Amino acid sequence: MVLPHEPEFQQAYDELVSAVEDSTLFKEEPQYKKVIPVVSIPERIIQFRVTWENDKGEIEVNNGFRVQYNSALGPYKGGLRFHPTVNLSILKFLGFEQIFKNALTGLSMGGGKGGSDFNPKNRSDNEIRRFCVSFMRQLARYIGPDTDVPAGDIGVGGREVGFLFGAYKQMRNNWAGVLTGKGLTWGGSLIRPEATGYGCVYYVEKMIEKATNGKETFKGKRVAISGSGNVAQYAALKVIELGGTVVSLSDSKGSIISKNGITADQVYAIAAAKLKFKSLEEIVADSVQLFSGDHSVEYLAGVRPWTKVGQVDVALPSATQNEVSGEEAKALVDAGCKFIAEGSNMGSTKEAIEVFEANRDSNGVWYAPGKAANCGGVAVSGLEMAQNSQRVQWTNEEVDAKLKEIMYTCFENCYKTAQKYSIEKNENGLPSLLKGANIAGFIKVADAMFDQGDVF
Amino acid sequence: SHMVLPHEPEFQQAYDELVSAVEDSTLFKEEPQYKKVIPVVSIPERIIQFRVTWENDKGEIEVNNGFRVQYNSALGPYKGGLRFHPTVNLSILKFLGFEQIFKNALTGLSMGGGKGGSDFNPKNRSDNEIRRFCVSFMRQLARYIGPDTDVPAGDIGVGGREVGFLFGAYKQMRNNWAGVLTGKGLTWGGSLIRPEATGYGCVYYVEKMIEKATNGKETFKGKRVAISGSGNVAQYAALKVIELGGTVVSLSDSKGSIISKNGITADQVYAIAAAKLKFKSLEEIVADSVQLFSGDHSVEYLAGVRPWTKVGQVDVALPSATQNEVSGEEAKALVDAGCKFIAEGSNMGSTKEAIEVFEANRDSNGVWYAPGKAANCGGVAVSGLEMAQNSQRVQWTNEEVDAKLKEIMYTCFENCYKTAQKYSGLPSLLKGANIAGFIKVADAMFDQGDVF
Amino acid sequence: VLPHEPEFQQAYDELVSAVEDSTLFKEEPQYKKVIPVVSIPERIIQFRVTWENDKGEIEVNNGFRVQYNSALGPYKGGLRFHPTVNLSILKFLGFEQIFKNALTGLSMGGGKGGSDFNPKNRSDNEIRRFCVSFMRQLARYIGPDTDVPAGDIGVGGREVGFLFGAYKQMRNNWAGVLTGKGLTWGGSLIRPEATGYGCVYYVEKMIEKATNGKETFKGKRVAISGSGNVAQYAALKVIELGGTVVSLSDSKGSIISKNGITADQVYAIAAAKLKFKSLEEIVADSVQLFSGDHSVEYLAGVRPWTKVGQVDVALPSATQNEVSGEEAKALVDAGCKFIAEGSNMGSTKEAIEVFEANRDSNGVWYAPGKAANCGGVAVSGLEMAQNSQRVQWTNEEVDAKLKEIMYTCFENCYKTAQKYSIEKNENGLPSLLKGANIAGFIKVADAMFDQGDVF
Amino acid sequence: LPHEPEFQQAYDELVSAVEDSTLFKEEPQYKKVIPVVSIPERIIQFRVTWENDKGEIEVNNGFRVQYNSALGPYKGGLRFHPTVNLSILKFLGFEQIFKNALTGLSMGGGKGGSDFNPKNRSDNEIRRFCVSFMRQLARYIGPDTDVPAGDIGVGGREVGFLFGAYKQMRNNWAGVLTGKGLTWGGSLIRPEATGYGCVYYVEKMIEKATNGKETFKGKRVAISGSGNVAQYAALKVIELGGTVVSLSDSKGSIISKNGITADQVYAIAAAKLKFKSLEEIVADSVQLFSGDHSVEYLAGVRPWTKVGQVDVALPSATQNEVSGEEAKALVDAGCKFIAEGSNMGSTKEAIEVFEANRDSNGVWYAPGKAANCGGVAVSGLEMAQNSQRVQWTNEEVDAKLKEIMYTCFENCYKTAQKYSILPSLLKGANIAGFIKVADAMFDQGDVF
Ligand SMILES: NC(=O)C1=CN([C@@H]2O[C@H](COP(=O)(O)OP(=O)(O)OC[C@H]3O[C@@H](n4cnc5c(N)ncnc54)[C@H](OP(=O)(O)O)[C@@H]3O)[C@@H](O)[C@H]2O)C=CC1
Ligand SMILES: NC(=O)C1=CN([C@@H]2O[C@H](COP(=O)(O)OP(=O)(O)OC[C@H]3O[C@@H](n4cnc5c(N)ncnc54)[C@H](OP(=O)(O)O)[C@@H]3O)[C@@H](O)[C@H]2O)C=CC1
Ligand SMILES: NC(=O)C1=CN([C@@H]2O[C@H](COP(=O)(O)OP(=O)(O)OC[C@H]3O[C@@H](n4cnc5c(N)ncnc54)[C@H](OP(=O)(O)O)[C@@H]3O)[C@@H](O)[C@H]2O)C=CC1
Ligand SMILES: NC(=O)C1=CN([C@@H]2O[C@H](COP(=O)(O)OP(=O)(O)OC[C@H]3O[C@@H](n4cnc5c(N)ncnc54)[C@H](OP(=O)(O)O)[C@@H]3O)[C@@H](O)[C@H]2O)C=CC1
Ligand SMILES: O=C(O)CCC(=O)C(=O)O
Ligand SMILES: O=C(O)CCC(=O)C(=O)O
Ligand SMILES: O=C(O)CCC(=O)C(=O)O
Ligand SMILES: O=C(O)CCC(=O)C(=O)O
Repeated sequence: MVLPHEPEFQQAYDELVSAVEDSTLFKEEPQYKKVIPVVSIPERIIQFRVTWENDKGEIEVNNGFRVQYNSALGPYKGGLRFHPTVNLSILKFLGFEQIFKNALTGLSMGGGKGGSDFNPKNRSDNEIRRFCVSFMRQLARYIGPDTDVPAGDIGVGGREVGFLFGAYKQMRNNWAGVLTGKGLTWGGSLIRPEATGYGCVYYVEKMIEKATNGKETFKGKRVAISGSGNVAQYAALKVIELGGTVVSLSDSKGSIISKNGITADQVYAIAAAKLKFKSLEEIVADSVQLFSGDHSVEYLAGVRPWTKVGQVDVALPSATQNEVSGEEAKALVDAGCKFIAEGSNMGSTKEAIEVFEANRDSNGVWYAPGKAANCGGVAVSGLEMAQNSQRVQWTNEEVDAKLKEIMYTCFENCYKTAQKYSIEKNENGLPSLLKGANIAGFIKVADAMFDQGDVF
Repeated sequence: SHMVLPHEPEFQQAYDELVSAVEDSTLFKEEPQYKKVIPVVSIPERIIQFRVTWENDKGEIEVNNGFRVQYNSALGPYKGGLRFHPTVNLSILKFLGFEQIFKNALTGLSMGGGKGGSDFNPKNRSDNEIRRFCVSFMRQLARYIGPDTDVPAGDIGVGGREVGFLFGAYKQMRNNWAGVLTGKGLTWGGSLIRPEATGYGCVYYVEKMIEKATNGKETFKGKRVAISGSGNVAQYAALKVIELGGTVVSLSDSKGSIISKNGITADQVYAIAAAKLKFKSLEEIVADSVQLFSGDHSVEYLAGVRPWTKVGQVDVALPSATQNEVSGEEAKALVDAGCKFIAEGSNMGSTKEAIEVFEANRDSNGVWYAPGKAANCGGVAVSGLEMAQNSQRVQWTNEEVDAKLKEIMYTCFENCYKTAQKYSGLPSLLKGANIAGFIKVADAMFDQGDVF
Repeated sequence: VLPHEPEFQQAYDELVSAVEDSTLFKEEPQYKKVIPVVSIPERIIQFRVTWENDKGEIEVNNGFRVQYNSALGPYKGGLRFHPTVNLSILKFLGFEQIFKNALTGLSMGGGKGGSDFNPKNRSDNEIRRFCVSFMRQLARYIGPDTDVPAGDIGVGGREVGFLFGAYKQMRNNWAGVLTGKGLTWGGSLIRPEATGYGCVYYVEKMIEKATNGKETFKGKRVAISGSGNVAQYAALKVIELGGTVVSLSDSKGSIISKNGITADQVYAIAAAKLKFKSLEEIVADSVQLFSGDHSVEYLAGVRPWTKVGQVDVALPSATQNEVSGEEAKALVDAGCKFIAEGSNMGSTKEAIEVFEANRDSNGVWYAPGKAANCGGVAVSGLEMAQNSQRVQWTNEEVDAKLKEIMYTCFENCYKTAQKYSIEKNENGLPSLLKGANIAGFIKVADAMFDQGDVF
Repeated sequence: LPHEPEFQQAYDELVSAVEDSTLFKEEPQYKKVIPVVSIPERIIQFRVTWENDKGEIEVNNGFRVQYNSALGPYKGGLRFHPTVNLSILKFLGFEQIFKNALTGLSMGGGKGGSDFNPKNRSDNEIRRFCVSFMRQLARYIGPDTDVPAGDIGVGGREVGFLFGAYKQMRNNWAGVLTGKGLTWGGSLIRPEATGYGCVYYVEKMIEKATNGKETFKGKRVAISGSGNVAQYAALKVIELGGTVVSLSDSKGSIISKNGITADQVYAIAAAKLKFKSLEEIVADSVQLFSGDHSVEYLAGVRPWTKVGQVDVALPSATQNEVSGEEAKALVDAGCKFIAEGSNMGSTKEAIEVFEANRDSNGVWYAPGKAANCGGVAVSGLEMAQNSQRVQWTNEEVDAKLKEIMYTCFENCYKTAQKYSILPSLLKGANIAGFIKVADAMFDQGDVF
């Protein structure tokens, strides 16, 4: 009646809260009970009209948001999303996620997220540029390299980051790390494109190693991936590089499934075309030869790939929120899936997580939440901030190694934390990475909040 | 693409009222360019939400949500009050700021549209808790306001005490002394008619309404006036009605109404004001002052009831409490009781149904409704006069501010009347106010490139 | 351990004892909470001021700005360039300024600043370099809505001009950041005369109330100390009103006459003091003006109070602690019935004790500086109003506003002293000291409570 | 000028160290510097209004002295103690200028604090005060302007409350303060920094004085105070094989002969966090301070005279905590090495005694601005980590601290020798810092 209905935010909130209460944490230190109703209310939200001009010279209006959620661990850090579904609820769920994700990267980065209900698809680069300019001119006053460092997300990539950076510099007359994901010649980092997907696959590497005592790797594993964006493209490429077989990709209109695995050239063509806002249907149509040989793929319109891949070992939802239903989760378990890790933010529904966790101690089915598995993107963003602040640019190998080490440490932190605060430690079984990640992030943020007087 | 925007019923009510007043006129046909403005002006230029953390008297941590909606800055810096009330959310404050744009436009002063507040509840709370909350609030807010950017003021739950605490917090954070807020204390930049402003202005507007409706043959002399609420607006509306020879037949608050038949007296309003400063109920106020409410000026307290149906024959109604406090049925009850003049002291005091009833009785039973964005604009007008006094480094006399308020209210009535007639018995002041304010704001937005 | 600050403690004790010896804390005890808050300045700024003299050598001085209280408005106060300047003196001055400004009825906070830099007998080039250095250290912390300084001892129109230029060069803004500005770049017309004219207007109202309009300044002997802006224009107003100015003084000696100092003598003193001349040197340089029927006796190293015989009015207009208890007794014995400070805290506690002890018996009426000399800051506030309105008022308009401000101040002192007196003598003069202190304190304290500065 | 005895003490010490040398004769331009550098660039005093747990209004004085910024942004701690006044903070900031100069880092001089007393006060009252203080102060500091830190009465808890207040007012997350928590931008050796650095400096002192024939091995070391400086100086002395014969606090001293143990220091630290006296801590943990490692508590007395034969003395408590009589008592007790963990720990009389016995009895005195510069050095290393957006390992920071302290020792020795007439480490440190700061002031046009 008073508070507005914000279901996605409430979903993320409930996931974290139920992970924290279902543990020994409040018993061992009840002071943490004070923290939940404070950290969950954002330090600041900024909504603004974004007025711009389309190619016909008509006036267009969209809503722009920047949610600066938590700054205990550092300046606000988070991506920007341009998608017609964007509202305060979605951005609140994303920023709440981001707080504890950033806590898991071990770098000094606060939580935030922003975007607009602007729809960039099938739009000219001129219209995108005008909207980014107007948007950043509305936002510039409230961000800065020590205050709030946005980046990309759905609908926001290198092109959009470039337009935004230029607009910011024209308004504020500063050249600094006000954004991450910048171009390599004007302050970018080398592994930032690959970061999220590579990090997800590294995290699943460590998962597999722990689950099989080093007896299995990504070697010969069937991997079902959703989405076809930055996360999905580079997760697929790393799975291919590590000897797995990528059996699926998807987008907003359908899925593509193969049985022998998607090839790297196919991912490259998909990436190039997705830059041009092509559907997977249109790309399998445009490159008939490339998607028809021994590496042919079947395009299934209107369907998510989880049920359409048969036996599968690993599942990497890498598209959007709530893209794995309870039904799809049960189907994955029945199809032999033993590793599910979100490259997307809150990719799994509450029901999917219930299924995965209920199959954990019995079928060895191991689920890792996005705030742990996909934190490589913000991790390498923070590394870009480090390079910018140091006025240096690191090599490919240096950033990749730091990314690998950050992902592995995050896995170990999830595992050991889940063990430390488990109510009944079922030995010969796998501890909850969900609970582990949520509790580790919460403890770090809450300790810092106490220290700084944000809670008492 | 579906159901993205959050549910904001109060904002949509204000929006629909203004839009339907603008569409049902010759305005879009005579100049269709105005059609471009509705979807731009209706999206606020800027909104700021912030956590307000404070400490209660036990040393416990309390958390509330704070908002400042800076809606439109075409005609001047953002101008609007602050509301501390447990119902506060983005929707209510958006409706209030959207209203405020065109209200401020009707005052003829250079004032943009805005509004703010928090779901903090000050009722029965110590002045220490109020002070701590105001400090935390203003510390989160100051960075975004200024005497040339955004000049907040009071509203429900925010009066002189809260404005003072907020001003102190602002001065400590920003190290400047200026008209960053209106409704300030007289010794540190306030104006003399600002407390009285809203109710006095409502009564002045209804003065001009009655004069036009009766060709100067009737005044407030001997009129039965039903007022709701017992706050700043209602108190001073009642006092002005008394001074003008009317009989105030009712007041109310969140728990019940009080009704009289000889009229409420000025001493009764003074006692109610003093007691409401300490968060007393009207029930408790008639209990605590038995002598004052029992003679020929006795009052009956009706718990849980609004005064509209409980007053018998009534000539004028001044809802001066909150939004949506006059139902369609209560509007019919007023019409049946002979009510011919209705002017909102509160913001959006009438439901859409009540406005439909009054307008449907306009040409036939001569029932004349005036919306809040016209009638209660005296408060923000005298706020702007406070801003002018601050900018000039002067303080005006009682009569100077009272006269400027009077002329602004009368000019507002004349503008509503002429505009209602120009784009169409008694003309609809609802349409008049909405269209006049809309035209002024939209011309300024066109001139400044906010719309093209 | 608190540092020794005698001048500040003097002003503090004066105000505190005026408020305690009244019905005030009985009528509203909440005010007791305000004394230990308001008496600690909101902010103090100390800074090194490095400059270059005419030989091209580096000189170093201390610069201060004490921003004491901002409840009633932005910090308002003058700047003093004098070698005795330290934090203690400026704290007393800014503390004074709080309640003085409160009495002017304008929106003005309390503050004061300056430097131990000594401008006497120094070239205009050295003064310009020092003003530039000083204002560049200070500008970051002042502004037309934050802190509006002006002149004082050692700082006049020339120094205000250099300061305004340096500020405009650093901050790139043209606004009322200072008062006492030149007429062509944002100044006001009565500001030079303001303090002395207002002091004499206050004594006008004093005489009127004390004698039921039967006496005026007509035919009164008036002893003035000092020879600066306050003293010059107080003397000119006394002359214009038909009185006889029997003395002036400076840091080296006094000048005494028996027919009264003339306006032309005052003009010459002003012109020569602009060039840092002593009274000895000015009576030597203009022998023609100081030798006829208007001859003058120069007494080196002496204050004029004991050296004038019978005198009716005394206007100390030079510096702090310039009337000792002995000089107060001498003035009482010489028949003085009106004493009003043109300088800030001109009288020692002993002198005030003498005057107050003779109030109800000999009708001897003392008015403190925070009431009597508030005309200067009042017209400075009017300069701020003119700048804010982008208008400049006529001579007569500002002079009239000054007169009404001074009269309002006297009436407030009188009525406030009577309202809260525990002397309760039907007959007798009420304490203007207590009146001014209590009225100013009440206004400032109410504002502090409203704004949450005290709770 | 107002009476400022502590500032004048520090000023006179530095000036007499510089004048009693060949410096002004070799290059007389330095004569212009003393009356400039000794006047602080800027001082900010402000009322700090706060609210106690009873809801009553409390008022205190807050100061920030930004003394000299030639070598970098102002760097200095914050002291909450009822004795705080402008004189004390001026003495500390004047010291800090040349201390920072000796650390070889880009750090100006400054110091601040309040007469607020944190003793026996609830964490809520401390948080409210820190909030009021930092909200009054933030406008004048910044990661490139003035980076405060802790001192007496201000530790990790207070640094946390202050950092929160600053971030809430200025909306920036950066290295505006040092001594921050490890999880929000802190450094790994910062707690240990000052005492560890003092002990490393005395390592090099002993080494130079005996040509490497002696170390801290088997030496009697008398420590005063029981705060951060004293705690970690004691821990480093223990780790290096010395015997800690004493500690002290504001109420009395504790003395033993078998050496203070690490567990005892840990308990003292935990209890001092709750504002317990040494009397109360030896009472509350009788087992830990009465067994084979028992300790004798002498109330109201400084430990220097109550420890018998002693080799090293580390005053680690406050200013003017070693009198001339106590200096003679230490010399007679066989002390040959004295290094101040506190700022201006020794009185003029104690320093005169030590220097007068230097060339004859080989007693070596090192001033605090050289010996205790490890704390501000690791503060600067925290600043470097923040600016780089990195956090270093324990070993990395410990090694950088060690090398900085050793470099400072060599600079003291070499500079004392270059301009003299065992060399005086006092004059060495003072002259090295003065030369660096003065050259920088000349270059930037602060002196001409
Ligand atoms: N980019 C980064 O660095 C980071 C991204 N993430 C998370 O990964 C997920 C995707 O990121 P990213 O690769 O950058 O996004 P992209 O814009 O690169 O692509 C997103 C993919 O998801 C699909 N998709 C988008 N919207 C919907 C929808 N409403 N319903 C169904 N499918 C949809 C898109 O299909 P189509 O192309 O047809 O529109 C596209 O295939 C998000 O949850 C994001 O927050 C997490 C960490 C960092
Ligand atoms: N103050 C001003 O200058 C201006 C005010 N207004 C409008 O006037 C109306 C009230 O103004 P104001 O006098 O300042 O407010 P006040 O706080 O002084 O009092 C408001 C009155 O309305 C009653 N009331 C408040 N909320 C509710 C509710 N949710 N349900 C039922 N009754 C309620 C209150 O009852 P109770 O005392 O029991 O809480 C109180 O009597 C608002 O619509 C405001 O926006 C318009 C122009 C300017
Ligand atoms: N100027 C203004 O607008 C205001 C001034 N006042 C107060 O009035 C007094 C003087 O003001 P103003 O006329 O403008 O100042 P000026 O600089 O114009 O002159 C001050 C006069 O007092 C003499 N004098 C100054 N200091 C001392 C001293 N320490 N000991 C002895 N004699 C001294 C000077 O003598 P000489 O120069 O010949 O050596 C000079 O004649 C001060 O107390 C000031 O605070 C109050 C209100 C406003
Ligand atoms: N902290 C740092 O990094 C650095 C510190 N220093 C200097 O070291 C000294 C202490 O620092 P720190 O350890 O952090 O402070 P702490 O507040 O942690 O403790 C200081 C110790 O000295 C005692 N003490 C404090 N004041 C007095 C006094 N007036 N008279 C006698 N004994 C007293 C205290 O006793 P009790 O607890 O009972 O009050 C406590 O045992 C200061 O002079 C400081 O300037 C120098 C370089 C850096
Ligand atoms: O790079 C960042 O700022 C965060 C990346 C991102 O979009 C996320 O973690 O959700
Ligand atoms: O600005 C003011 O005077 C209060 C504004 C307000 O709430 C109104 O006019 O309805
Ligand atoms: O003009 C001002 O700002 C103050 C004038 C002055 O010198 C004083 O009142 O002390
Ligand atoms: O460590 C710091 O940064 C402040 C300096 C200090 O406390 C000291 O060395 O005395």
